[PDB]
Amino acid sequence: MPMQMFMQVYDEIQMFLLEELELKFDMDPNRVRYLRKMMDTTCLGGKYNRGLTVIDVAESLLSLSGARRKRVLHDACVCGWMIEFLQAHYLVEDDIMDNSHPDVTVQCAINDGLLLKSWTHMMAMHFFADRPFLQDLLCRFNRVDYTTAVGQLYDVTSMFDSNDFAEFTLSNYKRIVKYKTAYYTYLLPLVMGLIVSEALPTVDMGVTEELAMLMGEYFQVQDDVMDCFTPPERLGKVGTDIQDAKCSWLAVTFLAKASSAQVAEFKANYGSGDSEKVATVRRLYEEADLQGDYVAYEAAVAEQVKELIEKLRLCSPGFAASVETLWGKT
Amino acid sequence: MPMQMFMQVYDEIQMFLLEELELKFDMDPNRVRYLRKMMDTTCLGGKYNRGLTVIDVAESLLSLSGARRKRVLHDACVCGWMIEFLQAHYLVEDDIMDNSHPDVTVQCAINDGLLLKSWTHMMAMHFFADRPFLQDLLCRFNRVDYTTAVGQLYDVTSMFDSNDFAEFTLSNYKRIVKYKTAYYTYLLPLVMGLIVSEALPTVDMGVTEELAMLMGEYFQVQDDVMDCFTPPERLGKVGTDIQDAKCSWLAVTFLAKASSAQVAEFKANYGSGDSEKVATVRRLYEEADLQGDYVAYEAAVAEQVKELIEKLRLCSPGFAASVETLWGKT
Ligand code: NA
Ligand code: NA
Repeated sequence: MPMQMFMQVYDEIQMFLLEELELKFDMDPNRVRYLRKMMDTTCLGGKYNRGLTVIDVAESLLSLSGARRKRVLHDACVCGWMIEFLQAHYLVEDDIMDNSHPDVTVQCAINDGLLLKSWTHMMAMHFFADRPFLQDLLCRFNRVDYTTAVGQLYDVTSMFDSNDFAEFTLSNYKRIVKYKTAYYTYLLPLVMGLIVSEALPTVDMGVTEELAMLMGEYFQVQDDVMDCFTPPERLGKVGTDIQDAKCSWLAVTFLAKASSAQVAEFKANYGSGDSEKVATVRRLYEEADLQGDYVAYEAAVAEQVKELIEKLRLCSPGFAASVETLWGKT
Repeated sequence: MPMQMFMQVYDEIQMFLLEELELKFDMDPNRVRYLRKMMDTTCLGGKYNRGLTVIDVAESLLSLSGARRKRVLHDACVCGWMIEFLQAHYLVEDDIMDNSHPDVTVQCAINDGLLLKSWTHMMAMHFFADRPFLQDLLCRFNRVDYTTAVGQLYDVTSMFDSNDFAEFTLSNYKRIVKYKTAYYTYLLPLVMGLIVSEALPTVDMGVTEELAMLMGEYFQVQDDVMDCFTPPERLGKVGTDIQDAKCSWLAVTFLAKASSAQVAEFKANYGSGDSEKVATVRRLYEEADLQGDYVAYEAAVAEQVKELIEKLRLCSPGFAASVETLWGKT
């Protein structure tokens, strides 16, 4: 029922957006169909974990506070699609960076990026035009989107000096994860589920914010290890962090426990496309027992997670229910 | 006094934004300075016509409706910087399209584009946190930004079929100008000057919208002709519309009055980098007396402009004052 509902509201949002273009923005049918396909292609086909989390939070809060039900849930669905569309926007932006007379496909990818983000505003202004929370929703949403762009800057410049391994530390790794991933993937759906459920000021936000960061950290450490050690046809992509000299959990953990000569061997081989240099890096990570340390690190985070939901439940018990479901996904 | 005031508020907005990053988003000094320079580089150095227009409207409405003065004017200044930053955002987006291992400059240009847009939200949420109009301001602003991205799509795809000269018509040329340029360059500063001056529901918006479109059309026709006929060191750039096969005023006007063989000669030579093909196009435009028709066309638009402000003044006389100043710039 959650997914079947989420997908129906998608059709509803899509038809409003495309009818709006045709009726209020003078769009020809050829371009409407082109945008219907681009929307389908960029917004559909993931797991919808961010979007469904809004619904899950919402349903858990109408069970522990008729017509308010179906409206809060519909609101929840539109909120989840705002996050999915924002996610679509970020993935188009990432594609432009690596994909490369006016190049009309790059022009259209830029244009797609702008439209996907504006669509989050358009669907909110329409479907929440009459809700008292529209303005708070907008600001919290805009602020989390800013946070993400700030975290993208931290990430993309982690190996340089904005006009290098000094920023390859664990606290900075956590800064990158917090801003680039945790705020919009974990905190934002939780917060939107509370906004549409009217229950915003009823929760310890500090513990909530703390839990979102920790879950994103757990998720990203596993992600970093799989990028390096899960082979492509099992990972789903070609893992590229070593070539791209990412500030990954493996890299910052290796630097803390490597010998001087090893660090020199790591520094000489990192950030290179050459297959033996990447293999040398994997060899070093292996010999440092990083996949051993991976298990322990996640365990400790899980304990902080498995224990931090309980504070949250002392004053907001239904919230804590969905936060555990979100955590079970991670 | 307007510009001296506009520039002071810039310093005020910049320091809030950069202190916010340092204090609330964990930013290191090296990156703060990097972003201070990027902001300076992208937002400063134009003519500030959009931004000052907000001030001009505001001052004209406190003269025909002490403490409300200096606050409405400050609000006006922040509104003008929102539009200048949005303009900065669009120019970075355009640069990415033509400017072209992870390419860190293209990554940073994408990132710059996102930050410039988020900054318009951040400065509004801060400086207007307590104004009753924040939510209306946001929505009208978001909607005009959507309009612009819709007009960019119209523009970039005017010579193809989104998955060709049929869309080279005058009504479609006006659609492109309306969405891509007029709404954010002419209508948006007028509307924001009214919002901060509380005078929104006091004006005939239809005549206002009609005037903004017409002024943008006037401005863009002149722009199109200069792109083709003003030599570079006098224009400021290398005019490129013929190579880029733009749906320009010259092109759609030439197609209406060319002979069959000429249209074939135009169609064979348009959208090419080769210098003689571009010269052949300029030769055709010349022999069709397009710079003759240019003068008459602008004259007729000017008459529609020079006459449409008067309707507006019958019910909103102070508004009409600034609209004439904006028109005098064009
Ligand atoms: Na998701
Ligand atoms: Na301007």
